[PDB]
Amino acid sequence: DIPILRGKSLTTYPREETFSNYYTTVFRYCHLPYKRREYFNKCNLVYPTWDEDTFRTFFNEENHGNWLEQPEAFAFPDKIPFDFKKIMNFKSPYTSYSTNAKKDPFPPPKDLLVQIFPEIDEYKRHDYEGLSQNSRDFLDLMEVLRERFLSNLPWIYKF
Amino acid sequence: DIPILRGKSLTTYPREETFSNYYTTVFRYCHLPYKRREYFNKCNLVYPTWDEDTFRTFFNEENHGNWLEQPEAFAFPDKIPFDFKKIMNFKSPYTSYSTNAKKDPFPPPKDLLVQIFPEIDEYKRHDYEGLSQNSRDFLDLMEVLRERFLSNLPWIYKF
Repeated sequence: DIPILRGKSLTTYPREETFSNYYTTVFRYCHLPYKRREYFNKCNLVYPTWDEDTFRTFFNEENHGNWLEQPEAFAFPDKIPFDFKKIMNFKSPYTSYSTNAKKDPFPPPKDLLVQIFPEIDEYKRHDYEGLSQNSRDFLDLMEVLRERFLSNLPWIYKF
Repeated sequence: DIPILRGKSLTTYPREETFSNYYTTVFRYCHLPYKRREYFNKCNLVYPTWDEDTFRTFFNEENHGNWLEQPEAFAFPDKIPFDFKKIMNFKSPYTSYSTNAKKDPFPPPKDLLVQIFPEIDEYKRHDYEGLSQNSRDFLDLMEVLRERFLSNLPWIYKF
């Protein structure tokens, strides 16, 4: 039920032409050519699209379990075509073996993390079973978000 | 025939929707609002439209040789509605006979004057008479423009 973003309402999505006003004001602030079709209407520079058929069929490993490898592992990171991941995330798609995660000067401490949103830390010290399955998965999502948040926080303070 | 601003060619005057683009761009750049007709037509507030009768009669002072003072002298300066002059020139219409426009410490020297636009000195020593009345009157007009130009250029230079 929770919208990713809201205005005055708590469940639905904010008003369309108010967003048109938003994008108009902002692209006139940064002095850029706004065109409304090119953000509100559909482009064709889009993500992959599937059936039920191959989606269940090809991503099942046991139908292809004779193989030395299953493509779900490497070139499909979690059912994503790999360039459709990295190009849309503005990356040169040319490793298949992304190991940039250890590039972290000063990984932030969790004692600073557990200050804000500590109820999440309570929920996994609550009956972790007693919550719905999407709930604690979203909670771990939020913890990853808070980690990235504190990670990127010093430049936000810097500027 | 020559427009005060040429367009693509010398003879042609520029195109309108190009100026609509100009207004749209500069006004969303200079952060000023813009409703379109408000800069593409006559306002309600314009200079007065005259007749033939009084415009050839009230200003013809042979009709009014009777008078102690003639109307064009003070308040109709060279056939000019006076507040239409000062308010459209953004000048206070209540002082009304100001004389401080002559003030210029370091007035524009004639040497730097006669250097720029040097054909004026020529066209005076050329056929200053047997050309059009538009010719030598426009020469005097260019003398006015050049006088303003030198008299007000160093602020542009400073800025």
